Amino acid sequence: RGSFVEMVDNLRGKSGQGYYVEMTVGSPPQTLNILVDTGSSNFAVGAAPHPFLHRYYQRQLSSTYRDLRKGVYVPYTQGKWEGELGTDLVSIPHGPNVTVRANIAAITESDKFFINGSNWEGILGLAYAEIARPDDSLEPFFDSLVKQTHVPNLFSLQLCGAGFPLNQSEVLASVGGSMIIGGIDHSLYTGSLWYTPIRREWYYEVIIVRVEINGQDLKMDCKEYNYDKSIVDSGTTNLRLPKKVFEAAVKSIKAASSTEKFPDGFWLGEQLVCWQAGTTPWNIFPVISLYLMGEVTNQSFRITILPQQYLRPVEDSQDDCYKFAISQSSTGTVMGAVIMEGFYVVFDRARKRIGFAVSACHVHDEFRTAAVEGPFVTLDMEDCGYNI
Ligand SMILES: CN1C(N)=N[C@](C)(c2cc(NC(=O)c3ccc(F)cn3)ccc2F)CS1(=O)=O
Repeated sequence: RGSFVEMVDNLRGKSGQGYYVEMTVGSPPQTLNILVDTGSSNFAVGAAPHPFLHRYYQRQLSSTYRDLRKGVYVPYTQGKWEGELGTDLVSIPHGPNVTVRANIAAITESDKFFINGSNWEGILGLAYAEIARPDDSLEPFFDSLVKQTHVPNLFSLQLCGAGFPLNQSEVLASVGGSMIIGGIDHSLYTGSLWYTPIRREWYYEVIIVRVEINGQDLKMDCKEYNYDKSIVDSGTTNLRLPKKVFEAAVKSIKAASSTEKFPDGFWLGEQLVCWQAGTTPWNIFPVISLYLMGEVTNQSFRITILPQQYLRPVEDSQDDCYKFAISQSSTGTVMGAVIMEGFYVVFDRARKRIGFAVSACHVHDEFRTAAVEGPFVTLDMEDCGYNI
């Protein structure tokens, strides 16, 4: 049974541009669409006109706005934002029926931060205070929500990829998934939930202990899979792998799919590949299994994804086109939105663990499905974690 009907289907979006939830800020409430981001810890909202924003937070119109008299500059590789810190009353209309006083970074200037046509105006960083900007004294939203209300210290995400391109109108009219705040909705997954420990509370850090491509062991020292960390990040599109792991994985995926040759640009995630309508040869592409440390000593479990997760549908014609959604990283493994689309993911902060189950909305075919299976006996799993 599904016990969180009020929160089911409260997300919209897609892997290319992000999944967002409606929120309100200020008095009277100002509605904004906000990116759900498990890879950052600031609640940061557009607060000044921008060519890609149709609306923004207007602090002068909120009677409950409190100015913290402090600026913040946040540069990323992917862009940058500058803002002004304050607090205000915040609600999630399709969430728990509560209003909390939370920190808000009011974005006044930005570079390559906002995405044209994404339909979101801010980011909800759901990770821990350690990585909050400017520092860990800026309490993240979820910490405020738990402290001020009786909402349990857990949230869960079901990101739903359509399996085909959605145009501007369809992506606005379509349900993109669910963010269950304070619980688990059992209608969103099939099979069992398997849990991996949160290694440390900063990002949602986990430990990968084995990687297979179509059941063939990638056979690298497991420290390589987590060099320099492995995280679960709804604010990244792709599955991102450390350089050496990416090189080994692409070699293995090319070998498994060798009956068709794809240009170098496809494997670089830059160029699309197209097939005649309905003829995508899913079967030539391998499944990918990531084994994660279990909660029991010397036990692991695996999550298996299909090419329907790691090939991202894009518009070209009536052809079915895709981009390869696995890419190289110099900051560790990132299990991004395309991986999360295969699973219902439970961020059980209270028990310092992350749960995975097969998603009721994952894209598959009649021959293969995504999977979450276990247990497997795995020794010296702590050695897979990277230090320094
Ligand atoms: C990886 N990153 C992350 N998790 N959060 C940040 C806040 C971020 C995320 C986005 N996310 C996105 O734009 C996005 C796009 C498609 C998706 F499926 C998910 N997220 C945009 C700006 C930004 F600063 C910083 S980042 O280092 O870039």
